[PDB]
Amino acid sequence: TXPGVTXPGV
Amino acid sequence: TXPGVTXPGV
Amino acid sequence: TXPGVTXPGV
Amino acid sequence: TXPGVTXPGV
DNA sequence: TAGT
DNA sequence: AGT
DNA sequence: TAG
DNA sequence: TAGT
DNA sequence: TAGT
DNA sequence: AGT
DNA sequence: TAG
DNA sequence: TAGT
Repeated sequence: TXPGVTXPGV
Repeated sequence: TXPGVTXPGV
Repeated sequence: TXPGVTXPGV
Repeated sequence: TXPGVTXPGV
């Protein structure tokens, strides 16, 4: 996720 | 930092 | 730091 | 001393 | 007293 | 002086 | 009473 | 935010 | 450096 | 850590 | 070469 | 599978 907590997605 | 981006500190 | 130049940390 | 713990002296 |  |  |  |  |  |  |  |  995020970053942070990529995306999703990418 | 955070986490993220601990604290600081700890 | 150190001392000298505490820790880090403490 | 040092610095630290200048020189001495200077 | 000097002088990180 | 030495996130 | 930092050295 | 810390602790010679 | 410690510490999602 | 966060199909 | 995250912060 | 993915991409601070």
